[PDB]
Amino acid sequence: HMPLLSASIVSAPVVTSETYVDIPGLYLDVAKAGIRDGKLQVILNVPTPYATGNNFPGIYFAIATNQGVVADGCFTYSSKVPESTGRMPFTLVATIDVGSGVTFVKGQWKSVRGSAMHIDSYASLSAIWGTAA
Amino acid sequence: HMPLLSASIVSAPVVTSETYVDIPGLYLDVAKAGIRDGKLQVILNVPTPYATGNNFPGIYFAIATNQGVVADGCFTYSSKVPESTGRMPFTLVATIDVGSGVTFVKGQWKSVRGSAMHIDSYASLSAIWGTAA
Amino acid sequence: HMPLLSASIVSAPVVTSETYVDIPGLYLDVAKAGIRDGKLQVILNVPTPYATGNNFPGIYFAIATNQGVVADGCFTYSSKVPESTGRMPFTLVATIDVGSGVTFVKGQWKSVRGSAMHIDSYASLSAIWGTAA
Ligand SMILES: C[C@@H]1O[C@H](C#Cc2ccc(C(C)(C)CN)cc2)[C@@H](O)[C@H](O)[C@@H]1O
Ligand SMILES: C[C@@H]1O[C@H](C#Cc2ccc(C(C)(C)CN)cc2)[C@@H](O)[C@H](O)[C@@H]1O
Ligand SMILES: C[C@@H]1O[C@H](C#Cc2ccc(C(C)(C)CN)cc2)[C@@H](O)[C@H](O)[C@@H]1O
Repeated sequence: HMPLLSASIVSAPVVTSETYVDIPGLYLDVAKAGIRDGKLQVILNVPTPYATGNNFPGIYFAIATNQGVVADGCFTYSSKVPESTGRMPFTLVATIDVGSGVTFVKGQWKSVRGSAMHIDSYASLSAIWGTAA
Repeated sequence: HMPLLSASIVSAPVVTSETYVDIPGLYLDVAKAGIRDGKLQVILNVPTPYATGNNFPGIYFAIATNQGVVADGCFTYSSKVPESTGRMPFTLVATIDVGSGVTFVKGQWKSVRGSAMHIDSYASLSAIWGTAA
Repeated sequence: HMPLLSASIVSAPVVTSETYVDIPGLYLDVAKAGIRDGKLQVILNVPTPYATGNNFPGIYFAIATNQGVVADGCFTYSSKVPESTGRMPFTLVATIDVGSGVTFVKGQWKSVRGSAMHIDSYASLSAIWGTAA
């Protein structure tokens, strides 16, 4: 199979969430590609996000499979209410064993301290497929 | 062919530009490597840039081919005139079909709100070649 | 061999250092995997670091082999003493010739202006192995 997988978006809804929720469009269907084992290096690339809020805003991002979150991180501003919420590039890299029950990979996000989360431009979820055989 | 491509620099000129312009040295010649089809996962990695200016400075970065920009994003500061313009790591990831007429990939940049753009250390443009055959 | 290598951590010690020192756990043993030539695309992904200090704090990060640093960069805050030291995602990408004497790859860090360096969540060092043969 093509060993490179990719999904990209030019925007997402403006979301406020206390729990991880799917970023629509950042989804790789691994099972649909016939990939049932080996490893995937997965990159979640959100180069131009921002967060608005009243209390040191930010966004948690995760890579999740059907089995749940495999990796996560966040950016946060260094002011309680920034003068202007600047664009804070974010990248997350994880390697996943597909033989462990993985059928899909997706990007998720969750609010820091009740922030509104913003993706209004290019963002991507990428994967490279490696096998030992 | 080697499926890993890479170009790196330790500096660029200080540029002010209203339009995307080439970051000298961040250029992959795909055609020269004999790669005429398949997909390239391309990473533009500018880990230590800064921007100076008078109006919430920042830099737009793009991945471009001979056919134009395929992906772009930016970082911006959260103050009109930051006390000190800190280093703002930036990464951009895109996957490109080479069979669509691609002969080269390059990194580009453009000013946010008339910023001077600064790369004065390591930066890289990387690609991994994948084929379905 | 599996062409994907990966090491990840959920925390590191709090370190103050004027010199590059190893981030424990971010280490790929290339020689142990039987990889004695070709190229490695290496990604150091520290999505959620922060630095505390008195003088525009930050962290230098490097990719190093047994032969020393191959690439480095940093993030820094734009205030002398930030109100709150926010999370500053950081990614570094380098491609390395393994035939040049490389047996391991590791992530390193060093203080900016006497900062305490913080990793208290997921971080990763990843590599994809490419050969021309
Ligand atoms: C919330 C504010 O958003 C503004 C923007 C933007 C913007 C994002 C993306 C683009 C692409 C070229 C990547 C897509 N067309 C272009 C403009 C910032 O300038 C401010 O600092 C601040 O964060
Ligand atoms: C504009 C100012 O630039 C200063 C720098 C730097 C600097 C960059 C790169 C390096 C490498 C090790 C990566 C290359 N040698 C070392 C020092 C910052 O400390 C300030 O916060 C601020 O942004
Ligand atoms: C120093 C302060 O650290 C705080 C944090 C955090 C935190 C980091 C990681 C997580 C994961 C979900 C990724 C891991 N569980 C969750 C909370 C920030 O909110 C402040 O802005 C500020 O930087």
